[PDB]
Amino acid sequence: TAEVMSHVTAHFGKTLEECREESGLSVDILDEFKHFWSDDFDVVHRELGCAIICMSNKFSLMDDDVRMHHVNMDEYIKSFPNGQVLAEKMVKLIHNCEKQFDTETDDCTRVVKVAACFKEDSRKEGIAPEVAMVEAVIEKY
Ligand SMILES: CCCCC/C=C\C=C\CCCCCCCO
Ligand SMILES: [Mg+2]
Ligand SMILES: [Mg+2]
Ligand SMILES: [Mg+2]
Repeated sequence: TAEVMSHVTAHFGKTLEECREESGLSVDILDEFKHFWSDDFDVVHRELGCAIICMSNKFSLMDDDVRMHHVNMDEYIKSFPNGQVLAEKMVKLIHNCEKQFDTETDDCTRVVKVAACFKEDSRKEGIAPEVAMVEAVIEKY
């Protein structure tokens, strides 16, 4: 659900600032991670793929093939209030998007394509949160 997705986003997003230098993700590309969910943000830059890699690796959320670690992602989602209702669905969506971009050889570009797929399928499945919702949860943990 959208509230669980806003807790995952708010928490995950905390690692954005420490990942900027190494990914090249200028503040003019993405200022706050929460804006990932805006209608006016295009999830397209290779730099943001590189940043998502950096962020993920902080929480062990990707495996050594630079794809989602399913078990660690399940446990991470379940660590939020009401996480059990999202954990299976979100792992399924990400992994279906992963399958669509398996032929992309550049890991950064691949990850940003997967992320744009995941945003669109989240919107489609009615689990994409509003930016206001992520902001409402930003001070937690
Ligand atoms: C992965 C943490 C989830 C945070 C939710 C909001 C936005 C981020 C979506 C990241 C897309 C999934 C990246 C890993 C799949 C690429 O192989
Ligand atoms: Mg770099
Ligand atoms: Mg709107
Ligand atoms: Mg690792």
